[PDB]
Amino acid sequence: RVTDEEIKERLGKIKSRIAVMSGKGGVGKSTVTALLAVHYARQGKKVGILDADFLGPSIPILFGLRNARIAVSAEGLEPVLTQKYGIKVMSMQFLLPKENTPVIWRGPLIAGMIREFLGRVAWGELDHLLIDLPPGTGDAPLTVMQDAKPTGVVVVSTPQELTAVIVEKAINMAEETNTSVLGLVENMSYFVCPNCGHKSYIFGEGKGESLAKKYNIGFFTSIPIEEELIKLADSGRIEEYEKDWFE
Amino acid sequence: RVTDEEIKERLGKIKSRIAVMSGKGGVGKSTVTALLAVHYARQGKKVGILDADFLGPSIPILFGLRNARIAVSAEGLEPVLTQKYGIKVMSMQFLLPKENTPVIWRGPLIAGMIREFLGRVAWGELDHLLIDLPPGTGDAPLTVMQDAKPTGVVVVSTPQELTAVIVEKAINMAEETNTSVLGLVENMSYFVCPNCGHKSYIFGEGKGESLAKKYNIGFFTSIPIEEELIKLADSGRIEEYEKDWFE
Ligand SMILES: [Zn+2]
Repeated sequence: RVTDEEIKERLGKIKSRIAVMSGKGGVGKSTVTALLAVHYARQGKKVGILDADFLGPSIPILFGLRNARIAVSAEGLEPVLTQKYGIKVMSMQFLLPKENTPVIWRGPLIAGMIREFLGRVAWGELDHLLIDLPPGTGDAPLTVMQDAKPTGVVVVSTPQELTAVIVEKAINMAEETNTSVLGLVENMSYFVCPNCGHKSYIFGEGKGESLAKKYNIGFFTSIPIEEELIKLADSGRIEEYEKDWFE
Repeated sequence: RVTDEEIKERLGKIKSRIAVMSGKGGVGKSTVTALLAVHYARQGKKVGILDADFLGPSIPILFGLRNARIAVSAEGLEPVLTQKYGIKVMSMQFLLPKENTPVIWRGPLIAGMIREFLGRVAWGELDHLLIDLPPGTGDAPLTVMQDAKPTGVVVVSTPQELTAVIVEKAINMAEETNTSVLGLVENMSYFVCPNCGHKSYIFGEGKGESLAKKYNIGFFTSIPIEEELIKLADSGRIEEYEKDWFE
């Protein structure tokens, strides 16, 4: 039911709309979206995250949102605040609160909701809204990126699913939506040993910095492989992760 | 068109029909299937692998089968021999040989083919036939496992996607097809540093040996994380991998 003029009126209140994408794999996409959100929240900024990933609700898992209940006020759908930084969150998972396990939704029962979440949710005047797009460069992340009309785009890949085609493909999509790639994050680019500190490229060297230099992306960072990170992300305590790779 | 009496007549010629499965992820399932096949081939046994994974043709990638061409003789569909051990291989990918990139097929256009590959392919008197099932414990791997009527089942998981439910679920499926779980392989259970040799459980400790002890699985092995393995598997040279974790 929601219309463009309604979505535009809502989103306009948001100063920054950063969409996060990745190749078909999408490995680390969501975790990177939370880490980014936590980066800004910890800076004293008002952060909000929208879940648009058809393939399982990662975000609500990373933040341990088991409560997952949707409420509605005069301003619209009420987002669930994160337990530690009060980051606003909206996910498909919240539609069935009494479910203790993640449930994959249908196909068309997503495209519409994402639009309704973009315009009928009370995000408020938060200055940063991260949209966790569904993995891949297909039409799924294209429609979401269009309705969201981001103010910037961030690409998340790995030493294996990171090529100049995935990036150029993201460079096109960014223009096909009056936006642009602002950053590139290479996930699990390497592993630093906790005993002697030696570096190992388990998945190989992603050479993510080269591509960031090729198309001169304004920002680039390589997050490493860490027993802790993975351990916290799975137990839904990413907010407790005491490391900031975006700084 | 193929019928049960035709599939049974073919498979009967095969002494061992080992089906390989895993949780929704299926991470390492295929690579483990090749490593196993290479284990037997290197032992001087006649090995054959059937590709039944709806989600991308891993096997033909692991063995670098770019040629990927299907031929037909008086005995039926001719399998493609591996470049080094002459392991017979049949995959959906071989239907479109002139394609230099893997293409994901539809849904119903798979269930039928797998049956046709099980009975109209010239496997011969090979004593080991490994079926690479599609990931998960859903109906997809159920129908394949029924037509294949394996003589044994192997479960492949990781320190995160390895639970007593996935295994018990595999214990049921095995009985629902007059078969049984013969082994359990834990993939990427740990990483051994090449500098000081210290062990790290990046994805956590899978405790795969505990489960193998719980339901007393006859076989269990933990394959580690290795820069080489991954590097060879991606470049389609798993046959050159000089390590045998099944012994
Ligand atoms: Zn070390």
